[PDB]
Amino acid sequence: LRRRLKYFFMSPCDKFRAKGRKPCKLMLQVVKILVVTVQLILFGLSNQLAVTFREENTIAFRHLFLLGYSDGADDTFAAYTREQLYQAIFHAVDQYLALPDVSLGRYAYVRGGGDPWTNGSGLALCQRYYHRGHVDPANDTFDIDPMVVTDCIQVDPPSYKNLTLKFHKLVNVTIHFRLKTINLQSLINNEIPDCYTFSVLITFDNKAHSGRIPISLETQAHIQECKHPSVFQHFRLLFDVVVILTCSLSFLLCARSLLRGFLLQNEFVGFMWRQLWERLEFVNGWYILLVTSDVLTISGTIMKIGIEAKNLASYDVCSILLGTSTLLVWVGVIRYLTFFHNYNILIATLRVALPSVMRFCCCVAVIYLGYCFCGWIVLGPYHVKFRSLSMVSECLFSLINGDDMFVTFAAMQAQQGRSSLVWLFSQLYLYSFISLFIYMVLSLFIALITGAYDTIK
Amino acid sequence: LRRRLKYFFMSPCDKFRAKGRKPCKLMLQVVKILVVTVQLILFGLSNQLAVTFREENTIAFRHLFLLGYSDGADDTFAAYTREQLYQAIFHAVDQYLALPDVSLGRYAYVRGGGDPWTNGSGLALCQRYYHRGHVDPANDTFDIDPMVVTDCIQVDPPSYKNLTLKFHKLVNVTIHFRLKTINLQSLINNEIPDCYTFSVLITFDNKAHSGRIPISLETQAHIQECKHPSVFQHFRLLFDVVVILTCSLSFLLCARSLLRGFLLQNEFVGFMWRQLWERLEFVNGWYILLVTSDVLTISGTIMKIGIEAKNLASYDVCSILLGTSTLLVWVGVIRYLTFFHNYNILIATLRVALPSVMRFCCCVAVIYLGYCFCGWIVLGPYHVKFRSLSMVSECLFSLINGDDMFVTFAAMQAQQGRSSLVWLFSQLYLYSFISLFIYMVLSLFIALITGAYDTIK
Amino acid sequence: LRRRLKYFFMSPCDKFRAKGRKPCKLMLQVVKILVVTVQLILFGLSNQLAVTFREENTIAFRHLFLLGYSDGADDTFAAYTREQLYQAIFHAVDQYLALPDVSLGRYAYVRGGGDPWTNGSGLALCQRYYHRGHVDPANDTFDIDPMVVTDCIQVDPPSYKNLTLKFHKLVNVTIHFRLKTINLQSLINNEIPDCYTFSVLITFDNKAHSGRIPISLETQAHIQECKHPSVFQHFRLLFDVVVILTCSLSFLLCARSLLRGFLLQNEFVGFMWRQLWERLEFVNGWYILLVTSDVLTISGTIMKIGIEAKNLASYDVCSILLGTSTLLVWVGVIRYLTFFHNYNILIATLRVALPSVMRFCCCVAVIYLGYCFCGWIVLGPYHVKFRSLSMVSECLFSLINGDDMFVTFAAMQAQQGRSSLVWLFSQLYLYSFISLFIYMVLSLFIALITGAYDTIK
Amino acid sequence: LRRRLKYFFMSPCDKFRAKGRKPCKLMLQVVKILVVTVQLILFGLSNQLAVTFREENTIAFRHLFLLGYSDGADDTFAAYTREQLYQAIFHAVDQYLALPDVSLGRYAYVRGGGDPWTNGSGLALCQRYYHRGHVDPANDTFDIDPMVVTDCIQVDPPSYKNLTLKFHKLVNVTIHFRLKTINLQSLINNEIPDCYTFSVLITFDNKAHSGRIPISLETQAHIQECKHPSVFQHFRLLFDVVVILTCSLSFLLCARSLLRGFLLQNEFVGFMWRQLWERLEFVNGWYILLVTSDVLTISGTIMKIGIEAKNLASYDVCSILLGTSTLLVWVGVIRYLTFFHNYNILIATLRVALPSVMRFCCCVAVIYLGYCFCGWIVLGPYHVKFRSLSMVSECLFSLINGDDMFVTFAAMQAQQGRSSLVWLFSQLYLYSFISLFIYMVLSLFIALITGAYDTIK
Ligand SMILES: CCCCCCCC(=O)OC[C@H](COP(=O)(O)O[C@@H]1[C@H](O)[C@H](OP(=O)(O)O)[C@@H](O)[C@H](OP(=O)(O)O)[C@H]1O)OC(=O)CCCCCCC
Ligand SMILES: CN(C)S(=O)(=O)c1ccc(S(=O)(=O)N2C[C@](C)(C3CCN(c4ccc(Cl)cc4F)CC3)c3ccccc32)cc1
Ligand SMILES: CN(C)S(=O)(=O)c1ccc(S(=O)(=O)N2C[C@](C)(C3CCN(c4ccc(Cl)cc4F)CC3)c3ccccc32)cc1
Ligand SMILES: CN(C)S(=O)(=O)c1ccc(S(=O)(=O)N2C[C@](C)(C3CCN(c4ccc(Cl)cc4F)CC3)c3ccccc32)cc1
Ligand SMILES: CCCCCCCCCCCCCCCC
Ligand SMILES: CCCCCCCC
Ligand SMILES: CCCCCCCC
Ligand SMILES: CCCCCCCC
Ligand SMILES: CCCCCCCC
Ligand SMILES: CCCCC
Repeated sequence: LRRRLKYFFMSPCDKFRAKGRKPCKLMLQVVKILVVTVQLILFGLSNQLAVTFREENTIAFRHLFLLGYSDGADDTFAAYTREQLYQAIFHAVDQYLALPDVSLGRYAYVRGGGDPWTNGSGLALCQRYYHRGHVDPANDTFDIDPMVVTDCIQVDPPSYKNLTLKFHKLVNVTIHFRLKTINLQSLINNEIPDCYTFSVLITFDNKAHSGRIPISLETQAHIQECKHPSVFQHFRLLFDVVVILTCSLSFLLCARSLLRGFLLQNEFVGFMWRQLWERLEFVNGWYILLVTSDVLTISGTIMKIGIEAKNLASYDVCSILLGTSTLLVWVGVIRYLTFFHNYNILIATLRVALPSVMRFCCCVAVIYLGYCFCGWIVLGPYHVKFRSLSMVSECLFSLINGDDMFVTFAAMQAQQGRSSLVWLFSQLYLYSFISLFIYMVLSLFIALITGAYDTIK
Repeated sequence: LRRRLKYFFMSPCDKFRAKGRKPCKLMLQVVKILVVTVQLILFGLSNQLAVTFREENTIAFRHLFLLGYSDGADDTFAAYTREQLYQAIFHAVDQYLALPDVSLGRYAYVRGGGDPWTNGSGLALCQRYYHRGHVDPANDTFDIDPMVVTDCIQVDPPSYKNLTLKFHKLVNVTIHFRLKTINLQSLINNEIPDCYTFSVLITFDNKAHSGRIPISLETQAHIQECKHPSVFQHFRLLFDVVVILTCSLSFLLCARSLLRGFLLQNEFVGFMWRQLWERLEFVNGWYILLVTSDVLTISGTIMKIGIEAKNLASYDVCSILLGTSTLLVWVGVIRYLTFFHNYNILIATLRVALPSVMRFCCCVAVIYLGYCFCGWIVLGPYHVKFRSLSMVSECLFSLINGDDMFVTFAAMQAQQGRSSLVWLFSQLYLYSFISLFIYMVLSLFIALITGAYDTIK
Repeated sequence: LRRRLKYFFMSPCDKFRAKGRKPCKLMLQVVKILVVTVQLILFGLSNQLAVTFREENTIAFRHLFLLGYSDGADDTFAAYTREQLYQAIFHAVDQYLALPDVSLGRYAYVRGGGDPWTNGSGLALCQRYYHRGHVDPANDTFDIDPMVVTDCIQVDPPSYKNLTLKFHKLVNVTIHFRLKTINLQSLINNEIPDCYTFSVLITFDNKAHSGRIPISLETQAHIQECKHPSVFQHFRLLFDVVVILTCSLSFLLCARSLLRGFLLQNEFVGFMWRQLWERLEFVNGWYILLVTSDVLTISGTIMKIGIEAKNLASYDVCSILLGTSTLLVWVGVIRYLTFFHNYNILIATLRVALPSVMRFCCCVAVIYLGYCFCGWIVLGPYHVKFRSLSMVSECLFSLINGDDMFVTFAAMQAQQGRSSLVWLFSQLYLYSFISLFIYMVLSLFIALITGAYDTIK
Repeated sequence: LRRRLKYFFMSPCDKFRAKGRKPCKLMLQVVKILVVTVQLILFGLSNQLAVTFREENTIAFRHLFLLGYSDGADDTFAAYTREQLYQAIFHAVDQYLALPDVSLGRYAYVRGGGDPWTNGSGLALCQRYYHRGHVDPANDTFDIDPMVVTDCIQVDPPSYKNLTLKFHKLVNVTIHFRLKTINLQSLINNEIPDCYTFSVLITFDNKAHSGRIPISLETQAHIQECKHPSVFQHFRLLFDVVVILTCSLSFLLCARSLLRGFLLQNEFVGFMWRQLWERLEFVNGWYILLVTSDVLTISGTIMKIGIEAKNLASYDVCSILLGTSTLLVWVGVIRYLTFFHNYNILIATLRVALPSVMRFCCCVAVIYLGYCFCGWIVLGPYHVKFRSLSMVSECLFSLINGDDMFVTFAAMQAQQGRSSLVWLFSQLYLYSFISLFIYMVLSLFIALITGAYDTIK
């Protein structure tokens, strides 16, 4: 029994010496690294083609439909006079009607199909305003029924010029239309082009009632298989099957090893009773990682095959699955470096250090969250880097690492004249956070890890 | 007596075991964290609405009244010819007169009400120049009486075109006017809109007499309750009361604990005399922090209620109070981690290290201040990052942390041709500061903290 | 024998004391540092002249031939309407035909000389499109033969206006032409000007078929000697010969030393057998470095002479050879600091630490590569810093060093609305990578080096 | 003798206890810190006024005389066609002639006064070209006499339109003129305005002969006292005298202390002989620093008085003297913290560590310089951050500190297509430099300092 456990815990070379066992699993891991990385790279081509088609079409739409638009102006693009707003709206509608004659792309119109379009209508131009909107700042008076009324004008693809905006109670103006196009660039990857429908929404937003109306354009892309396409004189499937077989064999071997470990546990524990933390010692966490990676790889490969067959179109989910599986496959080879101490410094140190690090983070996290909430709410209206909670966390994390510090300070220098109290608070907030976290918290965080290393050294 | 002191210093779990005491204060702290964070987030909505209204109106005013203005040009926007300046002034006045017909916002005019406006006047266009201003660079001569004379033209809302600027002795030109508007976006937060008055000042500044006249626009916003408003078919107050009650109960419990500690002190010291630094051992600093946080939270909640009732308008002060109270409430929960050593590394290390750190900072601060003053005065005229003392401190602090270094060096590369001696001095200054502070000062600063940790380790 | 080995391992001062040997090699190294650095600086003048000529001519071509081009617009310069594309093409051809009258440079035309130009033709205007290109997005249909057909129009330097683009199946449009000019600025370096031929390619790229056609201009420069030039009344060669002689003498002395060491080895090993890692102890690695540097310097000097004689034009290869040789020559002087322990801390520490560092990197590299591949494929379509594998490695390496962190986070904030799953994955990816590598991997990497120093301390 | 030496080395408090000595020098140092800092701040006002006048006038000149100039375009502003160049030249001359009618500043013309102006001429328009310039790229031929001929046209302030540029052999075109103005803003500081003469040089540079001619404007400012000015109804001098007296008293006390120390040395050494590194122990380096600071302060104060009296105009030298003296005065107070060990950690550590640090830097410097030269010459033509040696040193120093790393990598990504070999070399260069210096050199540099601290700890 003692000899059996010893052999169970021996290294692949020692196991080969003791029983001549061929290290099949190691060769499988090397082959898996190769094939999974290749498959990820090959999938990247189709992924990139889809993403590029979407983004480039959207940029072209911005240049076609937004009057006076230039690259890099998305965040500030806005209208400031009634004349500017009317011109922008009419320019968008006119360009929609002129598209077949001016555009470099080839687009088809879409009519009807439910709200906001009536049957036969390609473009919907809608204004939304308050039901009752009497506003009299001269008398410091107003009478509002804030229920929103929508008024929509329908334009058929080849009377909207009579649009009259109710500026004083206007909530917003929207233009909705759909365009069909074909992603021909797929031919360069030896793939059949897909049929895209772009749903285009142009928003003139007046919700702030501030005299400035921002203008934006957004698109939603829907992918379909085209109807009986034809490519003249048009292997991924075999490689996908090879990946699936390699991952399945690895999964079966890992499951066999895990079952063997479970049986050896049961045996040893039963013997020890007749003569939980110690039970989780026959469990090889590396093999749990390997089976997880195999499951992820197989799921991603199935999804990739489905997308290639045009049954699915979820490029992002497939890419995440395959990328995570590739990372885990690369990481999993470290198991075979754990037997040699000279190569196991990182994992040994991590195993020793993680408990104390988690206990330390328990106390650090409340301070971090307090700072996050305070910054988000107090400074967010004034500081571009504090607009949302996740943005605040990114800014604070970068500050801890010494990044983007002066610009963070400088963003507040504009408020020194306007809001002096806010500026002073921001000084105290930033200086105290940086000092406490860089010089005290991070110091001890690193000291715990280096002390663990000194222990395992 | 010894048993009583021991119990006084026992942990909540130990106190429960010894007397069955229910840990009411801990549950109160958890509830306070939840409710105070929620209240801060809820206040953030109104705060953001107010700040956004102000900023967006100001941006719209810049686009409406400044001829040829574009976003991002505020720091360099200026006139360079007499024709440009006249056109800018007349454009601003004409736009003020045309506002009801062109603006996307709804504004009302304000007349009279003291200087600089006469009764019935909406806009004041004033030029300020020297009383006597004979300037003759051809003969290297001048005769100046630098007393400032103001000449103001009054424009009523719907002869200023005859303005004649005295360019050679002109000090500046200002345009003052006020506009009234209503912040309707508040309806989205189920709040009654407020009435805003924007005081708008446009400055054409010639104080440098350098041939370049910068142009700027600034606004001051004053908030009022509107006169008998009406919102059709229009709980925060209950939640505020809940926060106040929770904080009041916590305050009373903390005051009771502090009184008990004071009595136990008095007893022990009296006994020790019959048989200051040691006296400050029954004082629970965590409870001082808790009572401070409770006072801040109650004050901020009262201010928030007042603002909601429209008796107050100090959003910034309220936001600072509530944000600081939220941070302190989050921090104060660390008290309950202090009993367990494995979770108390940060606080134990800080308690051991702070005295030596303060002694070290005593010596470091004089060097830091010397560098601050030298940089501010010598380099400030030439370097964008050294314009003011606070900006100099921000730049030096960021340099110590390794941030924004190359751009700091590169800002001076332009002067290498013009002012070579200044460039050389800047090289010496920056290199010496960075070397001394990053490699010597900060090293020992961190070494003190890690040595304290080694002590408490 | 023992005395002979001792002397072999003695320092230059000790060898001088023992035998009066004059330290010729040390003086040679000092002289080499001086002369090699001077030669590199002198070569830099010609290198800079060539590079500047190429880049400035290319910038001028962009301003001359690209309609509406401005500096800094290269990455976004594009056409969006048929009218814009036609205007850009015709503007380029018209400017080519007008060049002798408008350009500030002096250019000569090149005719014929093979494809894509026919004999006598200076400019080739070619459009490439699919052989059969029926595209019908209205019916979700298409019939494509993706074989590319090229149609070229030839323009002689002083009917292209009849160009009809097949927009629906257009692959791209290219304009090719060559221009000859003379790099006169070489006169300032007392050199004979060379004759440059610039091959200019303007691309209007429609491979994405996205409605946006990017426009780019590229140049290839070919340098020739001009035919019987004449500079009125027009030493580098002697200095090059001096460098060659110094390096040759150093090489011969180092080869002599290496032979002596090899003989001493052979002797000692033969004696030890009658009475491999120990064999690599008579090998002076510093002298291997010195001979490598001498070979590189001689090769670079020969190349430099050839370029000066106008037999060669490979400035980049010569610059790399001479720069690397200069770096190695500067480094090689450290050999003489190795005898004194107080000056040998760096090399002693490196010698002790390198093996453990390499073993540690063995395990770190698989994790790094996994992250590289995952980021490149999953995030590359969405993140400007993840476009290519080398770019991904640069971004991750910079993140490990705490650089450019917040902007890396912020590039993904745009996708939070569009692609929420990708944004969440990017959050997990970046946070996990930064935490693991900055706080755990780099910590132990530094700890190995400092422990080696503690050993040799 | 032993008692006398002991007293000589006692602290100020101990000396007061032993002899009742009043610590006059300490109070003098505090007073000096106050007064010197105040004087520096007060001088900053005049310094800022002068610098601002110069810079603002130059910006106005750029906007007035450069056709189509915009802020931020200085580095790329250039002409590309003959028509553009002619228009720019004629616009500059026309604006010079129209200045009295259009400019917002008040300027007087300057005539004659030597080259390049003839008597009575205000503006010189000069073109420089080769004496003989036959250039024939069609035949790959040229005949050049590179002697430069200058042809100058003189314009009197209120035939230059007949200018004919020799484009094929043109070296450059320059416009020279001088303008007089008065710095009136000095009145705000209660100072008499000075008379400025701006010498303005506009350069159209064709030295590259590349088809792109950069255009630049530069100014030289000369300050004079105006002739019998007059300011109606117009103390720094007393404060300057106070600073001088304080510094003189401090200097005398320090000289007395140094003489006493020298006498005590002489005595002790003579006694030790009858019964050099040890000799430099009675020398108080703090007092050498104090006397140096006093000399600098007195020199700067005298210069400041001279500038106020308008005998001098060297603002930069005065500012450097006063700023350095302020920094040294702040630093010198640390002497009184050296007696208490708890406050002397920094100085004790520095004294222990400096010798080993210097020995380490001896070896590091050759590697650093090798990298500097290699980068400057190989990468400088391709990389904006490697243009000059000082720029290269700034970039490498910033990289060592982890700053601006990704942008340094990204600047080379453009050359990956064009110059692949240079891109590969840049990869090797940057990666090797960063790894070696951040992880190995800086590690040991910090380790030496922390080990010294451990010694004095
Ligand atoms: C009785 C259980 C059910 C039947 C099991 C039958 C055998 C089976 O399944 O695998 C055997 C090996 C396993 O290969 P592999 O898993 O690498 O081999 C095992 C591991 O080396 C394990 O150590 P760790 O890796 O550290 O856990 C060790 O303890 C086992 O010793 P032991 O055998 O004495 O218990 C080995 O058998 O793999 C093949 O021989 C490939 C077969 C396919 C080749 C062609 C593919 C196209
Ligand atoms: C090591 N130094 C930096 S430190 O200064 O010592 C230190 C130590 C610990 C803590 S922490 O415990 O507060 N915490 C905070 C944080 C930065 C989080 C990690 C989760 N993120 C997250 C993002 C998106 C989503 Cl959707 C959900 C999330 F949860 C948000 C950031 C982090 C990273 C790694 C280890 C601990 C911690 C702070 C500072
Ligand atoms: C730890 N390293 C950085 S260090 O290099 O070791 C080191 C150590 C100590 C000192 S310091 O004692 O001079 N001092 C300087 C400073 C950066 C101040 C803090 C107050 N700020 C402030 C801002 C606005 C207002 Cl209205 C008022 C103010 F007062 C201005 C900056 C700081 C922060 C934390 C601890 C000490 C110090 C320098 C470097
Ligand atoms: C020390 N820290 C940063 S660390 O976090 O501890 C750590 C330690 C080791 C590794 S690593 O072993 O993966 N590796 C990764 C890398 C950053 C490479 C070096 C080669 N480059 C390369 C570039 C172009 C070409 Cl054409 C070919 C190439 F090969 C790409 C980057 C590196 C540099 C130095 C030592 C080791 C390593 C990672 C992190
Ligand atoms: C040994 C550790 C891993 C080092 C490899 C990291 C990636 C290196 C960059 C990729 C090579 C250049 C390919 C061209 C990219 C366009
Ligand atoms: C991923 C590691 C799981 C096992 C813990 C470490 C022991 C080899
Ligand atoms: C905020 C902490 C106050 C008490 C000092 C630390 C002892 C638990
Ligand atoms: C470049 C160093 C080669 C020799 C190894 C170090 C021993 C002096
Ligand atoms: C500037 C310090 C000079 C004296 C050396 C340190 C001993 C107090
Ligand atoms: C094994 C599950 C596959 C889902 C795509």
